Amino acid sequence: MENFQKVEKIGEGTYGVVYKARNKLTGEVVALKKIPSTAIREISLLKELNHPNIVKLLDVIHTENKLYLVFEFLHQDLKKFMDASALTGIPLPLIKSYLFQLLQGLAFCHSHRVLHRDLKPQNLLINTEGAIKLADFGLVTLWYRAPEILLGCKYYSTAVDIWSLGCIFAEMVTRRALFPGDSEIDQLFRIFRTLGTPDEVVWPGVTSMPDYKPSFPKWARQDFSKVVPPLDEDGRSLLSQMLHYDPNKRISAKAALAHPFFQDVTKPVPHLRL
Ligand SMILES: NC1=NC(=O)C(C2CCNC(=O)C3=NC(Br)=C[C@H]32)=N1
Repeated sequence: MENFQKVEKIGEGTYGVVYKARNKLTGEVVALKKIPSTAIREISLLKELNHPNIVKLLDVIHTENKLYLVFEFLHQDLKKFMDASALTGIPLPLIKSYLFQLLQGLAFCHSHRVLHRDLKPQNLLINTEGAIKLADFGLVTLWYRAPEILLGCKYYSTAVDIWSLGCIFAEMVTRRALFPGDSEIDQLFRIFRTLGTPDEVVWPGVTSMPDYKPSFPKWARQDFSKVVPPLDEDGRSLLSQMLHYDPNKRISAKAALAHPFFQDVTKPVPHLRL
């Protein structure tokens, strides 16, 4: 630990604060996160989870009741990049490359029985080479929370990550959060108001979910062409499948990678102001 120089606070992760540091010895620039014995094994399983689209966990330093996670340093996160392009908009070719990379990253996690659980623009990091990576794997914002989680599902699947990514995809396209809920019920009702209140017809077993209530107002599904205009039909087709109420009907990361939408995917480079 005495081997690091805090450079500046580059944010506050969900489980602790994150700083930019200079390895006092090797001089390398990294990201330090100031954070049970089960979670110590837990996060050591992460050290082996390496992929081009997953922020590298360089090291773990457990010391005097303080847990420190050393990560590879990426200057910008997606939330900050979306604000900076909020007037012009991220070019579609770039939106497509990012989604593709993230789906590749998710596909890798999910094939290893690892879920993210808390995907959001803030935990997605980008670099000048046009790459995007997943950061902050869960072990206050509900905008990207899948409906089965909101309805009390304790043993939810990897599909929750597809839901969250579908929400981020739609946000990159419209430059407005899809379902900006301010409460558990506001979030759920915002989803219901747009995709229609779920029932036994579209989601078998929903009415048996822990927090489901027959008293939920019954809204109808809205025109989907009104949800993410002016996204093309290939993209709208893919988003609709990522936003399916039924977690087992929801498109998988691997399968998503085979959708015609990525037929012309490329790897353009952003224009960051670091
Ligand atoms: N919420 C977050 N949980 C995290 O672990 C991070 C990191 C760590 C990965 N490496 C970096 O360089 C980072 N840059 C920025 Br910005 C944030 C982060 N954020």
